[PDB]
Amino acid sequence: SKNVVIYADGVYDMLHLGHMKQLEQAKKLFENTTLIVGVTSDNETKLFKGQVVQTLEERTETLKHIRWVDEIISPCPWVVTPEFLEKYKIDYVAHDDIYAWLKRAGKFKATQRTEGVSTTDLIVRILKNYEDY
Amino acid sequence: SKNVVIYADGVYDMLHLGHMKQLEQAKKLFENTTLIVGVTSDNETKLFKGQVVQTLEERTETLKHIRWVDEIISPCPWVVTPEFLEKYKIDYVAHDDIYAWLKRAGKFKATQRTEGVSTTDLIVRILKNYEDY
Repeated sequence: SKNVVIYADGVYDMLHLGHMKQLEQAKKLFENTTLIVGVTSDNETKLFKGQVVQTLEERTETLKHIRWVDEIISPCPWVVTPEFLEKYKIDYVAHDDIYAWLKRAGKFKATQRTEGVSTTDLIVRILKNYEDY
Repeated sequence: SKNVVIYADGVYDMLHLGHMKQLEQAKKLFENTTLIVGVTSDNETKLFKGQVVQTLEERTETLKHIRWVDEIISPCPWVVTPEFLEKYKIDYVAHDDIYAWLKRAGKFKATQRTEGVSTTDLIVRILKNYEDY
């Protein structure tokens, strides 16, 4: 089977098991893939989505340790465009409307979120060692 | 060059860039390696070292996403023994005395800790958005 180029993007702040599982899923959409992961810039993430703890360089350096990740675009564009897919020979965008044209072009593949595994969820666990009273 | 079997162990609670860099370093001690990573049990970690947020299954499941990791022993023994090295054909233990016999046997390879990159360090960063007054 031929090699398929998958693109996934996101903030990847405080990388946790939920991100990893999602990346794994994108990487395994087909038998043979190249998973390209895009990491959103600090300025655009804060302006359009919300607060970010780690810088772009930090969020990017952590992602290179993840085994499913074959290439990283950092910073990636805030909006994915058809030109952007042509430039990187992307066959599918893996995400969890704005992606309407992606589905019309047959280039959309869904992946799932895992609740309860987040980095902040672990702090909540730490805090519960401390009875209110 | 021949394949070299490296063993590293630890708690790997709230896996962060510091762990990843250390695993990367163990994995790259030689040109061709198999990196085996041992994950300490909950009971023994809490009794002998200190508190642990994530269960053994959680800490282990996160490590399988790390690209440097070739095999995992979970739970690993709290104390590494010469029999344990013979059983898994381990050529070197990569760690950052108790390891005296390891150095006498030529089976010790040092790896470095990275300060400031820990998961708790990120919470401290979050908290500083909030002026004391």
